[PDB]
Amino acid sequence: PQETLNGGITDMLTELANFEKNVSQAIHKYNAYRKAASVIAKYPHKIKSGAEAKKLPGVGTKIAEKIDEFLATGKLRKLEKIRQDDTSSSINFLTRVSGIGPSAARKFVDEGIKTLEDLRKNEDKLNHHQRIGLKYFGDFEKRIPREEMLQMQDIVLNEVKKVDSEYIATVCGSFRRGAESSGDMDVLLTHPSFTSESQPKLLHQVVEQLQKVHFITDTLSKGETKFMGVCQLPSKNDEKEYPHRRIDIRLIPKDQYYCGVLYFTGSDIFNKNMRAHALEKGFTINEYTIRPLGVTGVAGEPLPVDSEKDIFDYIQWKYREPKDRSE
DNA sequence: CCGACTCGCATCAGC
DNA sequence: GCTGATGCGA
DNA sequence: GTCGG
Ligand code: NA
Ligand code: NA
Ligand code: NA
Repeated sequence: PQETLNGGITDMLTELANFEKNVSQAIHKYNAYRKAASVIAKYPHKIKSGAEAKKLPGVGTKIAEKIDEFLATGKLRKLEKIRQDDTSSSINFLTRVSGIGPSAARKFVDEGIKTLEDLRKNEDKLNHHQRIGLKYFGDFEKRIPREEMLQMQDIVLNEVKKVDSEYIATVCGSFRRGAESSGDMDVLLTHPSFTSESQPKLLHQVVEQLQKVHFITDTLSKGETKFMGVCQLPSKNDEKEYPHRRIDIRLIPKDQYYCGVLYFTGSDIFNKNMRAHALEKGFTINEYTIRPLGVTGVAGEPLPVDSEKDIFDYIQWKYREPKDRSE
């Protein structure tokens, strides 16, 4: 459903969602507007009235009205007022820097810090994460074309294997489902030396390696199971430098790896469909395990999982390739 | 009418 | 010092 | 803001 179809309504709503998250700090209002704006992007019909829209799941009365004012006039008075509000402007913008959330942004704008220049004038009051968000502001808002991701995947599989032949790594996310474009790289790692009933240097030895070969240029966080940081593909000595990109590497107990792979892969709507369908078939699925729901509602022990396919067998579902996992 | 709408890591509040 | 809260991102 | 117990 193209941008000309019902794009104007959707940008409105998303603009409204941003301000609820960034200025009002009303995360559920943020997720509301988003939810409305998303189902609206599904509807294959240039919407003609708020009434029409209200028939959808997630469009309530108040949004129906906003669409009504949008449709009649071309704009929403609330947005325009918000659009040219100084503090709201600067607050909403500053959150675009990774590491600055609405609380930090609101604090910066309190003491006059409103623009990247202001941030740059004040490395002092920026934690480590925020400086990397500043540093890579432009690079981080860029998407990653699939061939770059495919290239990045080469480096990650090669060096991980080179650290140990026992590691298992899967780039998940949209990419794994076939998407011609991604916004970050989501690596799921595991070893046979790591069960849920069990070493605390398994992730550091892969992180280190990828810094030795100068793939990982920066670090936002690293612990015993999650690394978040920056990487960038090597340039041609003549051809321009690639933009730095965000990467996440996550260590998972091998007895839960294929559970996490499915979850960190499958689309949102797919994942609900399956945890909708798993319950009616008597099992419960979270990111970690699959447990059988006993008669009176009580979940039992987690059952073996050793493939993605396995989990479909438990719930009586044909395995679906990640490419066909849109919903 | 009224509550619902996950978690590992950095960092701060408080002891 | 250490525990727990809160922010952030995802 | 929206849904629903
Ligand atoms: Na952001
Ligand atoms: Na941010
Ligand atoms: Na933010």
